[PDB]
Amino acid sequence: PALKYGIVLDAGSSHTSMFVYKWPADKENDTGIVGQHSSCDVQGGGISSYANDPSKAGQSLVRCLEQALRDVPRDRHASTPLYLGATAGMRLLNLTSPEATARVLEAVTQTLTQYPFDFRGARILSGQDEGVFGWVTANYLLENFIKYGWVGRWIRPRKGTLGAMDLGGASTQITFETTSPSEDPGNEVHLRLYGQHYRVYTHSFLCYGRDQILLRLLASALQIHRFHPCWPKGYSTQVLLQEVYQSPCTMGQSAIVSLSGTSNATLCRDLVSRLFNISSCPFSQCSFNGVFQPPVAGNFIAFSAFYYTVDFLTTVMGLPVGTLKQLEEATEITCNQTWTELQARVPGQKTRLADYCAVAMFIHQLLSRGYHFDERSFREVVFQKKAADTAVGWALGYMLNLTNLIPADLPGLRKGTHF
Ligand SMILES: Nc1nc2c(ncn2[C@@H]2O[C@H](COP(=O)(O)OP(=O)(O)NP(=O)(O)O)[C@@H](O)[C@H]2O)c(=O)[nH]1
Ligand SMILES: [Mg+2]
Repeated sequence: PALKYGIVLDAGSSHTSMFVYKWPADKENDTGIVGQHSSCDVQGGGISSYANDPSKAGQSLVRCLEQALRDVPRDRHASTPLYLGATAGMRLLNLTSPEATARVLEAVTQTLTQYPFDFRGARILSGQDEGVFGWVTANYLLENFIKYGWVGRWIRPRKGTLGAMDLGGASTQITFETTSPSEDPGNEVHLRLYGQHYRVYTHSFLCYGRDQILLRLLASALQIHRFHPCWPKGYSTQVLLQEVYQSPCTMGQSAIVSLSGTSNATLCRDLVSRLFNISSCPFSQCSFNGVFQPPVAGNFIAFSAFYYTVDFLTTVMGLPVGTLKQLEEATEITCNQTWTELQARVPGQKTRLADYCAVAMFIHQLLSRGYHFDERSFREVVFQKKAADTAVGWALGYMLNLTNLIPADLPGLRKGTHF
């Protein structure tokens, strides 16, 4: 059939990626119909890394945009919407300097507006937006919003949805369908998709993203130990304190200090447990830091750094992660490697290598102590980054919303036969 296109730039804290989506022009309202056509990863940091040089943020996008000009056929350029949405890197810069933030949005805007696409704006997503649009992505791709059954015999309970857990660079999101009463309006989400109501919980923990957790652990390690128990014995580095303390995430804790690893799983576990304040709950029950959260229920997909970390544990370390107990053993085993041990298991590039013990430990604690998974509910979590050929993230659901492609109700209401 005739095909339509749309483009999303996911301007995250640590990277920008460009996704081109495509769909049939006359069957564009079907769930699962939109899928990924192509993508491009911008080189270097995310747009917020250019706060002191905002025109470089715009120019960073140029190669991917040239690829978009080749990927979308010329005759459709002018009618292809293009959107940029930015996450916790831009949220954190907006705490630091609303002016620098606005100059970075202005530079990316000026670059984008001179391409021939229907450029529809650069915006900073709220934490709720980022969590919910990821849940829409996952569930749309896997066709969970289809009403299964036939007239006189609908499946009951209605088809379950898949919960979403996103471990980004600067924040982490959890979002799931719940039957529990809502006790905090900032967590409450009601969706009308294809004639049905989904009652959803969402929360974004700013500063609980992977790179921000590593910075807090580094600060905390320097304060309490003057060595890093999560780092492998024999690894060390020259740490620039200004970088540690400038983040809004750490500055609540002279120029260069040497820091070495000790391969101490038990002390690493204790350093990480300080990240989670479970000391009080103004609600009937909480995740952590006083945040309302109903009991986790149903299947979940854990993507982005959940996936990258688990893939290292399984593929590189050779260790199972099928139960929380296995995940915990995998983490101890990893944390107890010397730097020479660890490097010997990775023959290719070592960037990130010293950090897997800390991130795995954070992940095990986040799921068990923070979100209150147990062995029974954890069984229903899968680690994946792709569904039906499309990368899992908030970009697709953002696109679907802004291009108005998921209807609140089916046309003519399917003659009321779903009532
Ligand atoms: N181990 C590993 N980490 C990766 C890989 N690719 C990206 N990362 C890291 O994993 C974390 C998550 O990446 P990503 O989801 O792209 O983050 P983001 O969208 O830029 N951040 P945010 O959503 O918080 O604004 C970051 O700290 C990033 O650097 C990979 O292949 N392996
Ligand atoms: Mg992200």
